[PDB]
Amino acid sequence: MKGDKIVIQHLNKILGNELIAINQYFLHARMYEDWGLEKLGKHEYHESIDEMKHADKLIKRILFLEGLPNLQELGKLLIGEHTKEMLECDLKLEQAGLPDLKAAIAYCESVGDYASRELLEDILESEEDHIDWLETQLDLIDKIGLENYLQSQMD
Amino acid sequence: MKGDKIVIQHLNKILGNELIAINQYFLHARMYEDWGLEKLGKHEYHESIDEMKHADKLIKRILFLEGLPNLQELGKLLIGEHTKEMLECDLKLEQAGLPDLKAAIAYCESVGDYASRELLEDILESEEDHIDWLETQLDLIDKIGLENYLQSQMD
Amino acid sequence: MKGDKIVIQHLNKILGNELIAINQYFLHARMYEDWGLEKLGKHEYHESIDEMKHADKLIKRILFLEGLPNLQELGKLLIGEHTKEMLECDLKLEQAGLPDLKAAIAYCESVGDYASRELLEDILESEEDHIDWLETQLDLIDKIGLENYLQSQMD
Amino acid sequence: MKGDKIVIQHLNKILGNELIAINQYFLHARMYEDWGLEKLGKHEYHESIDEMKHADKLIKRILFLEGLPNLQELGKLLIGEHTKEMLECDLKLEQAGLPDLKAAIAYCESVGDYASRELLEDILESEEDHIDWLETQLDLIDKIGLENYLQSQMD
Amino acid sequence: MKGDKIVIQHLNKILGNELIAINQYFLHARMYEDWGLEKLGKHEYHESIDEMKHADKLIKRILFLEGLPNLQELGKLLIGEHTKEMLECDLKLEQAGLPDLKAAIAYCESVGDYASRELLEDILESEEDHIDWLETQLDLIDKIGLENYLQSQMD
Amino acid sequence: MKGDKIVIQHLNKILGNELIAINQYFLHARMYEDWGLEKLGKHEYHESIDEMKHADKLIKRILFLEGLPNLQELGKLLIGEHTKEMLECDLKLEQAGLPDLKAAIAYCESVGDYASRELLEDILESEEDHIDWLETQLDLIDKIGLENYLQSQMD
Amino acid sequence: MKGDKIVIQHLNKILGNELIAINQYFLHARMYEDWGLEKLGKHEYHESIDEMKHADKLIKRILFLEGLPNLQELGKLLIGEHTKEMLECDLKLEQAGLPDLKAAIAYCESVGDYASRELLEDILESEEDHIDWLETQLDLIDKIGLENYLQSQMD
Ligand code: HEM
Ligand code: HEM
Ligand code: HEM
Ligand SMILES: [Fe+2]
Ligand SMILES: [Fe+2]
Ligand SMILES: [Fe+2]
Ligand SMILES: [Fe+2]
Ligand SMILES: [Fe+2]
Ligand SMILES: [Fe+2]
Ligand SMILES: [Fe+2]
Ligand SMILES: [Fe+2]
Ligand SMILES: [Fe+2]
Ligand SMILES: [Fe+2]
Ligand SMILES: [Fe+2]
Ligand SMILES: [Fe+2]
Ligand SMILES: [Fe+2]
Ligand SMILES: [Fe+2]
Ligand SMILES: [Fe+2]
Ligand SMILES: [Mg+2]
Ligand SMILES: [Mg+2]
Ligand SMILES: [Mg+2]
Ligand SMILES: [Mg+2]
Ligand SMILES: [Mg+2]
Ligand SMILES: [Mg+2]
Ligand SMILES: [Mg+2]
Ligand SMILES: [Mg+2]
Ligand SMILES: [Mg+2]
Repeated sequence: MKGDKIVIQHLNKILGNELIAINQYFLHARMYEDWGLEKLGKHEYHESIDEMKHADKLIKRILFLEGLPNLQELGKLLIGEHTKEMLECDLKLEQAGLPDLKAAIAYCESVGDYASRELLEDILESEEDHIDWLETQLDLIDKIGLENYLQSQMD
Repeated sequence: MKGDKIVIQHLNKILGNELIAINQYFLHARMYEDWGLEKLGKHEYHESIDEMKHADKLIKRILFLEGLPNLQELGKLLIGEHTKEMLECDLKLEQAGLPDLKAAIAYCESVGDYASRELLEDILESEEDHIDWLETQLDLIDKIGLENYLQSQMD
Repeated sequence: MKGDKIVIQHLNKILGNELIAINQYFLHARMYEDWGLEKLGKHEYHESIDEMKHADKLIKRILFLEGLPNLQELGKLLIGEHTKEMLECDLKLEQAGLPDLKAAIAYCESVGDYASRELLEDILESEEDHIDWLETQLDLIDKIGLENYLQSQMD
Repeated sequence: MKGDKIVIQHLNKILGNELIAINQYFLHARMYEDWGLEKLGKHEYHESIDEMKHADKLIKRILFLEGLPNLQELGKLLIGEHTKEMLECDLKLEQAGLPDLKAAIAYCESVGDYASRELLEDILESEEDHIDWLETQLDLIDKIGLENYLQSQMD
Repeated sequence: MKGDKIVIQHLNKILGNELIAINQYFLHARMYEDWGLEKLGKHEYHESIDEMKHADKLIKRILFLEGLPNLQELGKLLIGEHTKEMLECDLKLEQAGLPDLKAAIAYCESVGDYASRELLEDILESEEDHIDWLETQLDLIDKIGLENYLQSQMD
Repeated sequence: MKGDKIVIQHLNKILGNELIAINQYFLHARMYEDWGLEKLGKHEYHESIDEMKHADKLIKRILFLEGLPNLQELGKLLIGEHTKEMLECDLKLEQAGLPDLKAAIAYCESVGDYASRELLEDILESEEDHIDWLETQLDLIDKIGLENYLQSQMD
Repeated sequence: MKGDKIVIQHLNKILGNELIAINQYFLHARMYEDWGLEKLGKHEYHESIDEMKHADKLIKRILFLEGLPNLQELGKLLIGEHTKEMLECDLKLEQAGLPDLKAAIAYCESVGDYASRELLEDILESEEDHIDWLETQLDLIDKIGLENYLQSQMD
């Protein structure tokens, strides 16, 4: 079904952000795992798989609207070197993506592409959950201390 | 069956206390939950459903005694900002209420409303348990330390 | 994540509404239960837990948006003395509440707080169903008569 | 297998009636359920489904006989405003059809379409059961009074 | 609950379209099955049912909104003579109604009937799925040839 | 019980028809089976066991009516050499028999042998089904092509 | 454990190749599925999930050898517009990656990094299966024909 050209661009924009979140979280995930931070690793891993599913939904939607998904452009990944940093990189990421999503949702409303809007709304709801977990981890670190926090993430 | 007017005034009195407890603990529960303090949040949550059961019992008792339950008044809520403060507020709350319960059990005895006395006695035994747990946490905080005590409340 | 101050203000207001419903429906529930009107008390009981869930969702959303939930203020409960009056009071409360829900959804739209909009929409759809049942009963009372209606509610 | 032009003409006619029954009963079913008359609702709902299986039987027989089903035209639709009237309108229709079926069975006999006859015969027996139930409901209203009948159709 | 006259007017309009879908899909389904194309028949049969659930949702909304469902008027019916055309007539219908759903959701939003909106919203997502399947069948006919496509729809 | 002499002559008549069908379909079945046309062979096989059941019914009916079943005469067998021919032969066979069945049902009616009429009516309804399937295959052959139609009959 | 700088450069290179395939196979996969070619889509999907696992194995190896996995560089994706081209694009990828794996294995052998060589041999064996499958589908297309091949890929 022929979709809106500008709507397809927003979708590709959102898709671009997702592909980045995918590699960054996967790498981070395997890093925690490599440090012996199993709990932290398993959670970062799922965050990765979620982003993969977001990418999947977007791709399918774009194909349905008769557009061309763009998996060719990979933006700058924000890799960290230590836990507190990695958390803050994922946070910067998730945040930087909110303006694009709300701008995409707002555009779909304006052109009557309500299904795409519901799609982006779901993903959005999911992005706010990640942002929440992340903030919580950072607060937890300041509350119980890096040593205790990292001990809690082993196994 | 028409009950003693003063006994019902007492019941409504204690009822207002519980209603406060309900709100205070539910907010504290969602706050812990929100800070990622799983354990604390779960306990405070139950303490809350507990107070609801207490309120429920009094309501029924009042209704039976042919009085009018007062779910209209809600006293000051002692909301803490950080864990130790929140625990102290709940303890202070559970203690300011005991005198009233005892003054009520004492009264039922004086006018022979033995059944209402058994109701309060039960609510009472629970209250000394809510207080027991609370006092325990406060002492743990001083024995293992806040950071350690918080850490252990995470999962 | 810091949310819109006006959105949180809206949310907090709706929270007060729910808290009112909880108490009103709970009293009505125990009253029906107290008159031997099992069916009615059972339903009213559920309508009450429903409102408790609503309140819980708003609280959590408010906390996430980093605001202070208000379990403190409690509005005027509309208590009835007889079945028909009790149904009216509840319908009245559920209706004098919609304008606020809609004014809030509309607001979230204006500031792009789409996730809060979804929260409100859900409880909104639930509210129209509470209103449906209520109206359904009121009309029923006039179709089969009060005596028959009450009889039906006993068992 | 080419069948008699006139036999198919009857089949087509019978079919229009079913399509009418379908919509009419479907509307009464939702109306009943909208008023809170579960018992009446479910029955009208199933009767609606019954009429759907009837139409389905005809469409197939017609297609097989190499004719063109006319799902296009829909005749008058006796919609009622109250139970009593809705029950009567459903009985008028359920009767205004009998002749057609009876008339169609006689026709099939005269031209040797025995298979079409037995098929109609079946819808015919079923229709006499839609009528028995309807006439019974109306009589019941007399024997126990409207408000009583309704009270029975609630749950 | 009294709803907006214009919103109920849209709902009523949307409802007519579904009733058409129901009949057109049901006829095609029997035709397919009559020719021996089981797969095609089974799918049209399901799409026929889907449309019935759509119409049922509207009817309830309309009744709840205190309007009068119009099961009476039935729009024209795009009947096809062969698969290729039958598939096209069904795609046209699904597209000649998509705008209405879009036009209705926009209306509900402008007058605050958020509940009706989410209801149309769903039928809408579903209809984009009916359309995706139809477009796919047509494209498949191209890529593999009518004879192969039909051969694959047999068993 | 002594039956009508003409009714029995009819029964024996139709009986001879079935016996032919039995042989024709069994040979056609083993021929398909032999050509590796699994599906066709299986269907033709059942159509054959069917005709056996028909013959069985008539035999019993004749025996009851106190007549002598004639399994002695066997008419011309229409054996095809290739698929389409075989289908046409079976169709031609199933059609030359219908007039006789109808002429027999008609006769039973005239002499009041209603039970024998029900027997024929059933055999009749099956016959229009054997014809339905056969006509379907012939049309499929012309829609997807012989090679394609044969291919699909292999497994 | 510190690994050989060049072994790591090789590992990073293979990783880059895997990362390309992931996206190419995932886009091709959703494309087949968007066209209704379920068989093909499901296969490409799995081959894509395979590359993901491959990349995962390398990421881990690299982290263990204390190097920095590079998920930032993304080579040129070869995306086709129709099945045959898409199959040829993936085959080209696999082939263009074979030299690099063999080069890497050979280097690990020259510096005593046997565990890294073992890992690579495994991925190598997996890559020859993808190739065998791709070459086979292309041959299958020549033996039976695009129309038939595509039909076979439908379900
Ligand atoms: C007049 C005050 C209230 C009364 C009498 C009341 C009573 C109850 C009762 C008896 C239950 C059943 C619990 C069980 O035994 O499993 C319940 C459940 C619950 N209450 Fe309350 N409640 C009150 C206020 C509140 C408030 C203000 C909140 C939130 C701030 C709340 C939130 C809940 C929740 C979430 C549940 C669990 C519901 C579920 O089972 O899914 N309640 N309440
Ligand atoms: C236009 C108004 C119609 C409405 C509102 C309606 C509604 C429904 C609903 C809600 C169901 C049950 C769906 C499920 O749970 O699976 C149903 C089933 C069905 N409908 Fe309709 N329908 C309509 C018209 C028709 C017509 C005109 C036909 C035939 C031409 C038809 C034939 C059927 C059949 C065969 C079933 C399945 C029955 C069974 O499984 O026992 N419907 N319909
Ligand atoms: C174009 C980007 C990618 C897309 C669209 C994608 C999509 C997916 C999807 C749909 C799944 C299934 C999710 C589930 O049901 O659990 C999956 C699984 C997985 N992905 Fe990705 N993925 C991508 C990139 C990656 C990358 C870059 C890696 C690793 C560096 C990766 C590693 C994995 C793993 C390990 C699994 C699960 C494997 C298993 O099933 O055992 N993915 N991916
Ligand atoms: Fe995401
Ligand atoms: Fe995210
Ligand atoms: Fe510790
Ligand atoms: Fe208590
Ligand atoms: Fe307590
Ligand atoms: Fe509510
Ligand atoms: Fe409510
Ligand atoms: Fe009927
Ligand atoms: Fe009927
Ligand atoms: Fe629809
Ligand atoms: Fe549709
Ligand atoms: Fe036979
Ligand atoms: Fe036969
Ligand atoms: Fe690979
Ligand atoms: Fe590969
Ligand atoms: Mg939504
Ligand atoms: Mg926070
Ligand atoms: Mg009493
Ligand atoms: Mg035919
Ligand atoms: Mg008969
Ligand atoms: Mg109503
Ligand atoms: Mg398409
Ligand atoms: Mg004998
Ligand atoms: Mg290490």
